[PDB]
Amino acid sequence: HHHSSGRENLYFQGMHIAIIGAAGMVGRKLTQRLVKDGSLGGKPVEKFTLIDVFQPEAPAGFSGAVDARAADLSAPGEAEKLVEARPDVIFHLAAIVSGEAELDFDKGYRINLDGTRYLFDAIRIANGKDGYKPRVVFTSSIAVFGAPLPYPIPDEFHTTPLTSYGTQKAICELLLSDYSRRGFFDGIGIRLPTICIRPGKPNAAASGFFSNILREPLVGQEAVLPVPESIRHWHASPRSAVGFLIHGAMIDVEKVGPRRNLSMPGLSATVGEQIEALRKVAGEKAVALIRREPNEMIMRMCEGWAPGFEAKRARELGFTAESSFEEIIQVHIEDELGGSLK
Amino acid sequence: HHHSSGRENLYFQGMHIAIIGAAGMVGRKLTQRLVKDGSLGGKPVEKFTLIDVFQPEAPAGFSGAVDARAADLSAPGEAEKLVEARPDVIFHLAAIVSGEAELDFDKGYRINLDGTRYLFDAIRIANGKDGYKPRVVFTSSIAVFGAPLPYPIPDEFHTTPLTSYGTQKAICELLLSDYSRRGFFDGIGIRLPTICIRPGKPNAAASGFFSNILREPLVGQEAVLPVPESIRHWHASPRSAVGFLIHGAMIDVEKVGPRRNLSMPGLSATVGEQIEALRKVAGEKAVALIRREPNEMIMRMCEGWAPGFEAKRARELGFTAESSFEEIIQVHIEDELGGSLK
Repeated sequence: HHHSSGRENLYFQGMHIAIIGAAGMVGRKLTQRLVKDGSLGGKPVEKFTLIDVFQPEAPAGFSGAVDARAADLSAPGEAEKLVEARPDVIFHLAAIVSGEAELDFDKGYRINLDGTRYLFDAIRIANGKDGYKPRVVFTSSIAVFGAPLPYPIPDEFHTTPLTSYGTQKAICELLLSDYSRRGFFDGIGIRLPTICIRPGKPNAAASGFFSNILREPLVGQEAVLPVPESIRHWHASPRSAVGFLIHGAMIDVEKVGPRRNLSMPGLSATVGEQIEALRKVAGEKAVALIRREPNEMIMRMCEGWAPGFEAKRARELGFTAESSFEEIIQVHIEDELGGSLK
Repeated sequence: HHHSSGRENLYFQGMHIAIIGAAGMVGRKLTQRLVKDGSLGGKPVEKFTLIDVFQPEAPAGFSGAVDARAADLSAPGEAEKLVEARPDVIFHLAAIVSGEAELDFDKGYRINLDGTRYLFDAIRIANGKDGYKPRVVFTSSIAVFGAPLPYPIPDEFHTTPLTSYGTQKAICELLLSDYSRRGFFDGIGIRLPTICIRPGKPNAAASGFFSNILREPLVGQEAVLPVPESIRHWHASPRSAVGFLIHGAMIDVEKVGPRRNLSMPGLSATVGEQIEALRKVAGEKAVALIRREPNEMIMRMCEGWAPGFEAKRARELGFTAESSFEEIIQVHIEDELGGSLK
């Protein structure tokens, strides 16, 4: 045909998405969501570059270009190699976890700070060469905050982390805002809450109990509760975490303004409230699977875990998360357990 | 003699002080004060290592060891060379100024961030080798803050700098707290206010007028005022700036706690208030030397200059500064003009 009466295409030109830390729980779920959605929001996903220290799997049901490989962003030339592929959106999710960063000073700074700096500089240099200006969505963390902390923590509260991991994230945030301001890329920092319920198997992190006391009982398994019911912490589901990333990739950076690092919404809840939600949703017999076995070493660490945030700016900007533990538990049942406890 | 009835020595063993940025206005005045005092507070100063990109002068009236040389902390091996000399106290004052850092992305990050990181890592490595654990007093800046800012700015207000210089300082602050926590050195970050009155000659920085409109009239010279009287900014004298450094070198780090970066006291004042102080102290004829010549480019920048701070923690910890512009002007007359306008 010859006659058109206005815009015709559903879609713009396709886009290339890169995910660093693609083999982690968040990265895999992000990849899966992007495949399912097909586009972001009006650009079809034409290619994934998927990088992690552990080999990422090519996503099932995706028919576009895939470059999935095991690589360390901190290693010589790797940042440049990614940037030469000119991805339109870069999700930077990779980090060595706090427990590891605390025990290995060098490794944490190398992977969590230097690797990020190398990526940011490779982008900067390409921006200078040919105007390359990608969307960069970086996962920061509530670990950027350190005690003493008010409850709730306001948007303007300073970052005084008491871990090297939190320090590394806080520095990456500052670099992200400065490079964004100077126009090298369009950066958005996403400060993830604790992910609850974390799917899979009990991870040895002192804080694993926040998920263990729900995840295991929901499948008829026992779990240890090492702390008292009054302990208060700040949470969002894996679904929500992924939602933050999708939203951050498309948000108008002019609405965000120069303060590009955002405290995400989530839920402040006590351990007692988690258990009551488990009782309501899964029943007395599930709650009965929780073994109260005090551990004074974990209890001492509760002081340094953030109680909760106002998240005012992020909510105004359209980020959303769960508002009850019943919701968190429902998300887990729907997303991990096939919608049924049988 | 043979009999002692208690402690006898005024002084402990001598100490070695290093000053990086020693040839700058603050560094030279710091050196001079330390020579005059003779000790800190009970350790005689036995040696100065004085380093700056411009050759520092050996201080007059000092009889101890002097190692004064032109060097760049960011250059290969320089950080290690300083640390091999094992100074007891390190005053890290060096930086390329914001105007330069903004126009030269690479140079600012190299000198203001990387050089500091190299120093901190050289100390860390020595701490691992032989327990070397110096006092490190770092000059940060109110440049770590960026608009929109409340007046006054509370101690817990986040660092969202809108310059690369402020970004570099904010990152150095975070590194300083983390290395201090991990026990590599005893770090204290000193966030300097604007120095007023800055001695010498009009510096071309857009903000030079804050000093120019007092300094020049006090010696019968004209000065341009490019902004309206309502403009509000946050100031301390050179004497006070030096006082912060002396205090920071000796303060009990346990009283400071893990948040090692401190907003200094100072004075919030309008331009009108500066002029009224000049009128009171120097008279109508001095005020008459100020030429009101609006400059819309400087005026636009006033928005991004910090109005004033609470400085609650720093005042509780014994840091002090001027509380009126009459005091600031009196300090300038005493310290720069021989106590007299003739």
